[PDB]
Amino acid sequence: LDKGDKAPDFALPGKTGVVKLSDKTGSVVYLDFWASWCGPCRQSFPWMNQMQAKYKAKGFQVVAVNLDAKTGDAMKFLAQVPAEFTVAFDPKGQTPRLYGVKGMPTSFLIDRNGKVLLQHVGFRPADKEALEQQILAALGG
Amino acid sequence: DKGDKAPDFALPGKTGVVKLSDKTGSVVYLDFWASWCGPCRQSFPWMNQMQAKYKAKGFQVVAVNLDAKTGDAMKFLAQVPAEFTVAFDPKGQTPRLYGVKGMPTSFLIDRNGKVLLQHVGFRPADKEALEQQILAAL
Amino acid sequence: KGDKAPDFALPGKTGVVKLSDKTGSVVYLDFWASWCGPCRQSFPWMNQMQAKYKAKGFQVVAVNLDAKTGDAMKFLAQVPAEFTVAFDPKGQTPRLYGVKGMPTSFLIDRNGKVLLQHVGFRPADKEALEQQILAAL
Amino acid sequence: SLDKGDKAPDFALPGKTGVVKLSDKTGSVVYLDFWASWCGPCRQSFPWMNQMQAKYKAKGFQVVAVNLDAKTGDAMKFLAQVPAEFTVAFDPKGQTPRLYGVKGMPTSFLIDRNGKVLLQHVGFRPADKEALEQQILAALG
Repeated sequence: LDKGDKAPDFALPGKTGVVKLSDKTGSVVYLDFWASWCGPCRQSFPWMNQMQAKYKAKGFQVVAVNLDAKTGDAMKFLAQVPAEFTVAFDPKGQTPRLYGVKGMPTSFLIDRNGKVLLQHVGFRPADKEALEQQILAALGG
Repeated sequence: DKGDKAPDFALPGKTGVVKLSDKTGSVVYLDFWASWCGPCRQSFPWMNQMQAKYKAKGFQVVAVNLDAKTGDAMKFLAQVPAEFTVAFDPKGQTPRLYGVKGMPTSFLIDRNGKVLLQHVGFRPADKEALEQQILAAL
Repeated sequence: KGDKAPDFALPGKTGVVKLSDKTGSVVYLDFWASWCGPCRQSFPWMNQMQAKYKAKGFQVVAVNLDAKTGDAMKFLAQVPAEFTVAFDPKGQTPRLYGVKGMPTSFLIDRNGKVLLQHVGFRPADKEALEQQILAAL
Repeated sequence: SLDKGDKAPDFALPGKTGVVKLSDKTGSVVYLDFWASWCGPCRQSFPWMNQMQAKYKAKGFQVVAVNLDAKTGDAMKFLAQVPAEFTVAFDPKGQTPRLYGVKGMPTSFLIDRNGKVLLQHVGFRPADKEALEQQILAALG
């Protein structure tokens, strides 16, 4: 996918029911691909929680697609780590291929129209400032 | 899980394609590591000693990197020498296959390609234990 | 020209790279290396091309031939490459393709046969090459 | 994959004059090079190998350069413009480099008088010349 292309839609199981990218149309979406064994994911979660609470009123949603072989293991992770945003489970790892994911983690910022604005590989504290800047811009400043 | 068949894989290596199936007949210490994983700073020099010490008897270390950015992996290898086979799996295909739930994680595999153990983490106290497991496998 | 380009399975930056997967698309197979000066030019150019004709089915495959990948990474870390990259330190593919010089590029057609074998890279090549590319599209 | 101390695999390859066998060099310290006409660094390594050969031949030193060009004819073209005052062998099938665990082009080996590997050197750059000659000098006593 290139900036501007439409983010492929999907329907994945959630903790509550089903999670569909399409249902998030209208809101800037921070789509994240993570797994419980990925150390950087332990740092990105507190931050994603921060962004979600800070920008949810402006029509912003974090959608975190988990890629653990067993959702049970991800549930363990979530039992210890707060995730105050939508979480989807893709045990077969079907969506990351659709998105051309090439690293773990990898996140995508999708605009209110459902088009890709950016693809971010990996996560380190130094990524927070630039990423929030991108979020803020997509929300209509 | 001790006894299952270790999933096969084909990952890019530093000088070709790395396949677990190419190590059949040898004891294999399969390691999952990453630059962002601190314990790997200790595991590597140790894996270098083990690989050298038991190579003659049919022992082979295969260290699968899980860095999202290879640049970070190379940076790490530039500092921490790895005198053993290294493979790259940024997409996380193999850790998903092996059910990796923590880091680092290693698997000791017998000559018949079957799991002998799964070891999560790495601390000085693990070295003797693991080396005994290696010795036992040989 | 018209022969048929030999396939291969080389390690990539994020998986295995196989010329066979680029079927149906025009392929600009390029053999480069960090020690190859003309490559610092061919790259920015290949980026422009890949972007410009990718919509019409243009695919650039740059096979690196550095003996030390560290050297290749060092290069790619300075000279961004918006296209598929493969590494062949052992130099297996250049042997299959009879590479006689560097840099050397092979423009291939959707039928993966070979339309062109180009050696070297100088500013005066870009035009003709882009032309040969456009013609292939 | 050879280790220092391991016996260097023998071979019999065609040469310009006749056949070339590593075993005919037993007793001499050998600098075994794996090169090809398309490999840039080889244009720098050849003048240096010519220098080492002239400087140490009297001590029982020999450079053996196994060519890996697809067609020996192309190698012959290279040799027509680049002096090679040492033994040259041609391995168009590329059988020997695999036997030696060659992982880069070029790659060279220093072999002691007993036919055992002293070192494996990958690539070639002017910065390599000094350390390489020190190794050669040592092997020659």
